[PDB]
Amino acid sequence: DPMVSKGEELFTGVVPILVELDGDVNGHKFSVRGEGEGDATNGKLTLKFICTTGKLPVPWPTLVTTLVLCFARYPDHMKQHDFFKSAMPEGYVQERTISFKDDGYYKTRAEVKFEGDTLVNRIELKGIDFKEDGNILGHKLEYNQNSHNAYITADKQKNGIKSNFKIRHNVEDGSVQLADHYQQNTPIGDGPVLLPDNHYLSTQNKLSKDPNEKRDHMVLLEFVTAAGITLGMDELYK
Repeated sequence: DPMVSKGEELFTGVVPILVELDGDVNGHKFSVRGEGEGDATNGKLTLKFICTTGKLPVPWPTLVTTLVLCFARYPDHMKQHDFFKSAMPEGYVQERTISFKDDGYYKTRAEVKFEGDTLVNRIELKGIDFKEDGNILGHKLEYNQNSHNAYITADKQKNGIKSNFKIRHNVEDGSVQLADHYQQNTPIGDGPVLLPDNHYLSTQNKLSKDPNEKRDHMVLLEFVTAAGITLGMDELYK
């Protein structure tokens, strides 16, 4: 019963996901709604995102990180380091600044929590100080997303975690557009959470299109795995 289950127990199987993003950039108010499911046993996300307002005013890849780290696959010997599931069901706030080098920034604030059986990610995004003919507002980014590692550290005083990492967006002119992410997460509720030792999350990501979809949209297949703490295991094979 997802209404009474707690923490990692809510993630033993496939969980429906709903993503709602409200955004504002360069005079364009836009909304994205995503639906699909996640499975923390293999780290798999299958999600389809639709811009319900019309054309998306930024490239889809630039929104991937904003659009559910509770579905990361944490190895057994790292289960004590999984802050994201520990905060469930009441959830966590995830806040970022995403600075596009030589261009503008996104400010994002999201709440990730269970509503019934569904894991919901609701985001407010503002875009600030973009170039009208830069790589973002000019739609000059390739439709793909590289694999990344994002290092997670605890912030005990704030009862949460932080991460800073760089996303590399391929540009149509053969260059790379860097997106520097600073991130904070804090529990919504007062129940104790797991505060992790340093580690990282490893991603992978396939972007595609639904050949029957007329709206501006993104189909995403994404796998997320926690890693980096292995010494105790490695010692077993010496």
